[PDB]
Amino acid sequence: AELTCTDVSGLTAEEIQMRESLQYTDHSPYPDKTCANCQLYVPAESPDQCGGCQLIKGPIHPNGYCTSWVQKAT
Ligand code: SF4
Repeated sequence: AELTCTDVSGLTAEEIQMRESLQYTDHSPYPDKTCANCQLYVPAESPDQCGGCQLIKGPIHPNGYCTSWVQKAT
């Protein structure tokens, strides 16, 4: 199975609510906007693990997205 980053069981209800507010998804709807090209992403320690985010808590997929995506590209 591919890497999934939707296990929110270590988060508080309020932290989950923020993630939902921002429409976090593992599968970005946009070809050109993913967590991996967002300024707030923190890459994983292995490509076989989820990364993280400075803005929302919990596991974060590099192919994912939320509506607060902050462009890296100059
Ligand atoms: S701010 Fe949103 S798009 Fe950027 S890394 Fe975090 S979850 Fe992904």
